[PDB]
Amino acid sequence: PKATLKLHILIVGCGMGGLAAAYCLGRVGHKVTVLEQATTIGEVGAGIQISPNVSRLLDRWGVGEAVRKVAIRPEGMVFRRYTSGEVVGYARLAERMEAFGAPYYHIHRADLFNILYSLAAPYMTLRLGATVVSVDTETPSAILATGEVVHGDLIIGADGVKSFIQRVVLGKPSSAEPTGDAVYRAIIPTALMRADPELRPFVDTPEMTGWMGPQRHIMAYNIRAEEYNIVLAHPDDGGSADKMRSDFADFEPRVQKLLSFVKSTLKWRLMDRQPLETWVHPAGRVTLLGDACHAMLPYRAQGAAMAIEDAAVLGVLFAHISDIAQLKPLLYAYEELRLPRTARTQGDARSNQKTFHLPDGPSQQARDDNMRKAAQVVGNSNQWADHQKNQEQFGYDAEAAAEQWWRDVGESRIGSY
Amino acid sequence: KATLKLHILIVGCGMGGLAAAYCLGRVGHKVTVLEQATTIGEVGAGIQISPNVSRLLDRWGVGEAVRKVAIRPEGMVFRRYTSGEVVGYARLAERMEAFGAPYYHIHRADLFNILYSLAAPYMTLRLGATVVSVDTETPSAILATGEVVHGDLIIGADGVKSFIQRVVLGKPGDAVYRAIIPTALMRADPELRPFVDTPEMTGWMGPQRHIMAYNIRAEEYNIVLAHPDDGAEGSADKMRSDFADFEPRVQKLLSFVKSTLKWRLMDRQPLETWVHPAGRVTLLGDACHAMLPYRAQGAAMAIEDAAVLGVLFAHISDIAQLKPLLYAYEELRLPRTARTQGDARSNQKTFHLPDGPSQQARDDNMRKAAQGNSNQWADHQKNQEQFGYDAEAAAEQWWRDVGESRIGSY
Ligand SMILES: Cc1cc2nc3c(=O)[nH]c(=O)nc-3n(C[C@H](O)[C@H](O)[C@H](O)COP(=O)(O)OP(=O)(O)OC[C@H]3O[C@@H](n4cnc5c(N)ncnc54)[C@H](O)[C@@H]3O)c2cc1C
Ligand SMILES: Cc1cc2nc3c(=O)[nH]c(=O)nc-3n(C[C@H](O)[C@H](O)[C@H](O)COP(=O)(O)OP(=O)(O)OC[C@H]3O[C@@H](n4cnc5c(N)ncnc54)[C@H](O)[C@@H]3O)c2cc1C
Ligand SMILES: [Cl-]
Ligand SMILES: [Cl-]
Repeated sequence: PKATLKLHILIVGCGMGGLAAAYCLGRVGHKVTVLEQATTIGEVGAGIQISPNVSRLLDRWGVGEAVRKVAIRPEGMVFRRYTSGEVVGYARLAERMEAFGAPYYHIHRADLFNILYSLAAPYMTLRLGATVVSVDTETPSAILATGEVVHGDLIIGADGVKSFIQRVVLGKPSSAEPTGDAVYRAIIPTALMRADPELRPFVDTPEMTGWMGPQRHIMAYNIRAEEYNIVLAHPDDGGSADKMRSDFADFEPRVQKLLSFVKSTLKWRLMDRQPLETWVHPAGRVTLLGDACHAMLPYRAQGAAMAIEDAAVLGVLFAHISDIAQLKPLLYAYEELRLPRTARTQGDARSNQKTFHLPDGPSQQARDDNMRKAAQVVGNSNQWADHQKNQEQFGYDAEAAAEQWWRDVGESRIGSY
Repeated sequence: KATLKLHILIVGCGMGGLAAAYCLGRVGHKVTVLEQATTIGEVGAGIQISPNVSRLLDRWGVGEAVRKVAIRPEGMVFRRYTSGEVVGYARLAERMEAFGAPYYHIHRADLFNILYSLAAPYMTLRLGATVVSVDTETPSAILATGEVVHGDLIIGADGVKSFIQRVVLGKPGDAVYRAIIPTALMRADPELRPFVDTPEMTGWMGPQRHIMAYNIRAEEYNIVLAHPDDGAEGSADKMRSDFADFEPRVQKLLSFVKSTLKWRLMDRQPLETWVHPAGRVTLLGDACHAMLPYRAQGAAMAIEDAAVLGVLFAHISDIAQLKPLLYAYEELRLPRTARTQGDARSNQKTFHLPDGPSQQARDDNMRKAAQGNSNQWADHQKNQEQFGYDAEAAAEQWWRDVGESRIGSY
């Protein structure tokens, strides 16, 4: 599976999107340069959830063992009432998720980044301290803040929620905007939890726990043997750990204990964007991936999934390029394959903002009832207990989708050019 | 309360008998229970009590007592025999409380005592009273001593080897080991402690055999091992030998068993009728729908049987209505119990598959919680049908729709 025509591909951004794109495109014969503005690389000190649609790909790419060594395999997702901790919903993870062909893991962002870096490294010329400030959309070329011109055949903006390349693609200022929500992000020692009989079960029976309250919710889960991840969503108004404790003072007693263990916290503002009208610059030499085109509320835990899926689709499509005339149509095929899914996913995250943050009242009572009975789509419910939603999200195979597309459509539409 | 107060003879003081005595007594009928044993009580074993049952116990005012002694399991977990690999999960806990009452694990004796407390003020219990013959016309039950006991109606709650069933009908390969082990021994082993600390119904499935196990009290873990009966206190040695191929955690659990009850399981096709044609004798519980215990609903069906009898017989005002009421009882109960017996049969097959295509397909169905060859308790429809059922509501619905005008015409 190699491309007849080898491109020089410029990837702006060395987050997880960038890494995965460098691996996926490099391994099919393309030359890859990654231009990163920061003078270091790595992920922040926090947990991430990786669903089967992602871990299917990690397994396929030969890093399943590394994932398995560091990551935690939760048994279930448990939703609880803020004041008491009363369980109002369960969605089975574990073998219920493995039925889609790979596990549902909880992992430290740094461990995941390091694993992706191990795949990308031989495929990418990484340039750090390289801030793209302009683009020649015709050639194309990426122009650094120093004035250095970097020539290639194609530019991928994997440059995140403050993407410059999004601005290039749309030909004007354009941004993800604040949502009115922020999170505190914290890791605490599992050792402190194991020492308390009420908190030990949260370590010894790994689950994704969600406490839902008026305008606020907490998600918490083990991410390494020594570390438990906590994320607290709350109204953004503009003693960091102190203000967090204060903001969640009405949550149940076990929550108060967990928060008493937090020494410090990242404050993080949550951005969101309406879906873009296009991911392709009209001249057909620049496109986007990851948060640069589908930044979403994190309440569906699929943003990195979508970035990595985006990369996997690019890899499959661009293994088939044999002529420069096919480049622009391939970018539109990428957009066609990815825009609807990512937009739906952004949508489900927005639905969960509402569901998770309901004030006490009729809606909240109905939500809790739906969650107890695991209501099926055949202030709403537990998406992860819905078999159809699970099939659509977690049963998806990015590589298979793009190959199916090539066979059915791409071959006859692009394949002769 | 009933306009016409009957004298009702109940043969058997197992759980069916007790529930019938309570349900019939409280609506005005006089009740005599004839039990052949000179004591009453239950065997040393666990039972699972589903929402269809615990809804009724709650309604009858013993919910707090039940809650005090019961364990509330989180889930039901099915595992492969060789490895212990989890191949299926069905959520219990709040998933089951969505049907209006909890799914409990409880010691048979604790449940029996609670039923006894309900029935006791309503019944005259006669122990050492073995019914050996019946006058189906009068009717009367005649004891082994020759004493004749008169009443208006006889209910056979006299178990799997019911004599009254033989009266009513007018004509003449699996076993389990049952054990309890101390939770202390499990708590002491880091591999086994989770089974105590996270209460589940665990089922290990293998060729021709399966094990079910669950906590029933603070100190006690219930274990039941189904296996081919080649045809009673059993040998714990033979049990261990029969399950020597099961996963190492199971070997540990069985190494803790000091003794075992050996118990033969009988499965019966549904009866053609539960009413003697003269309309003075009927059946309840294992006396009419003894099933393989693989669906954990035998006592549920007996208690439901009783609850429907109570509702129907609150309405009797004339002796002419008695026979039609027994047929109404049968009409309301026979199809559900037969379906239930059927689900237990289907589980025999599912649980006992040899390794092969079927077993692989079963495991796939169980992982994904297919909505047979799967985990019935993870199926929403089957759950609604079995556990969402309210015996008293069904019978009142029936009264409103049909019974008032149909039994009104006697
Ligand atoms: C609280 C929270 C929880 C989340 N939980 C989950 C979850 O459980 N599961 C999940 O799948 N996703 C999750 N996500 C989403 C996930 O974090 C992101 O979608 C993903 O990390 C985005 O990766 P990316 O590579 O597109 O962007 P980024 O990680 O933003 O990387 C972009 C990179 O581009 C560089 N760059 C920017 N501009 C320039 C420029 N002009 N020149 C050069 N380089 C530039 C940046 O410096 C950065 O290194 C979560 C997000 C949040 C905030
Ligand atoms: C291994 C196993 C596990 C089970 N697990 C479950 C479970 O999880 N959930 C569930 O709901 N059910 C379960 N069951 C089923 C349940 O135990 C039975 O369905 C129920 O106990 C039957 O009650 P009964 O009162 O109809 O009959 P029995 O309990 O058999 O009582 C009949 C009584 O009548 C007496 N008697 C008999 N003949 C006469 C006579 N001629 N005169 C007077 N008295 C007489 C007997 O001595 C006895 O006392 C299980 C059964 C088994 C074997
Ligand atoms: Cl996300
Ligand atoms: Cl049973």
